Amino acid sequence: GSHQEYIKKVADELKENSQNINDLLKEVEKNPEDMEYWNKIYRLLHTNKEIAETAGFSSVAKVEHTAMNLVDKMLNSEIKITSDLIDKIKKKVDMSTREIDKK
Repeated sequence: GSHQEYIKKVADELKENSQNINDLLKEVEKNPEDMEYWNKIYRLLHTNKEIAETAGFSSVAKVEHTAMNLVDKMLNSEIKITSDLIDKIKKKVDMSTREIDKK
């Protein structure tokens, strides 16, 4: 029905932005200090958090928020950018896409 179609449309938008994040992660891993990529990743996470909150994807929104907080610390030079930190970000992005699929 229309309610299922609405949720599918929202999920498609969230997935598209998550794929955009993953495309940027493939680049930034070859130059981790390149803040152009992290800024774009942050704004995509921020966009997805908003979409998810509006549509009732509460678990998605919480994971995006956790990932955003890490990227914000990186952008403000509050934490060192390491391979372990990038792995944590990838883990959260993967959990976000699993949560999208659950809806």
